[PDB]
Amino acid sequence: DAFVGTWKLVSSENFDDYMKELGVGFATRKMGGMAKPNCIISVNGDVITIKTESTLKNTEISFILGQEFDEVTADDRKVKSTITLDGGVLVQVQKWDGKSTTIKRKREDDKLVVECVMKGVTCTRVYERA
Ligand SMILES: COc1c(C)c(C)c2onc(C)c2c1C/C=C(\C)CCC(=O)O
Repeated sequence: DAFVGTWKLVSSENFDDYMKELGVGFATRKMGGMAKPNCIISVNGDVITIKTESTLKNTEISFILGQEFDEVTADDRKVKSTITLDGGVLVQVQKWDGKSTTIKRKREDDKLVVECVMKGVTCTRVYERA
């Protein structure tokens, strides 16, 4: 939709703090810190797919809005995820071991803006069309 496309990461603020707050260890945080992934968003019928591609790590989810799904995250957490569309924002929550984190994806001007929150840490990552 407004989201459909191939998106390249162009900026990131506070991602190391976000990963630390999730409990990611040094080696895995090193792999994520300077990565500049592509995010490929597609839709078919009821199913939305978000691919994340980077040199040292690829991930993929496919989901239906409002339907919980199991997810293995890039840092190897086993989480329960639910994604909804609220005011044009794709809102994802991951729940595991009594914790939660949110990942909100929105379109702003030429940007796909992704806000990631864990506790008091907020990370902002911006992608632009490849
Ligand atoms: C790049 O992918 C990685 C990697 C490589 C590492 C090590 C990671 O460790 N923890 C996480 C989480 C993580 C991610 C996904 C990034 C996000 C969900 C941020 C929002 C976005 O930009 O989609």
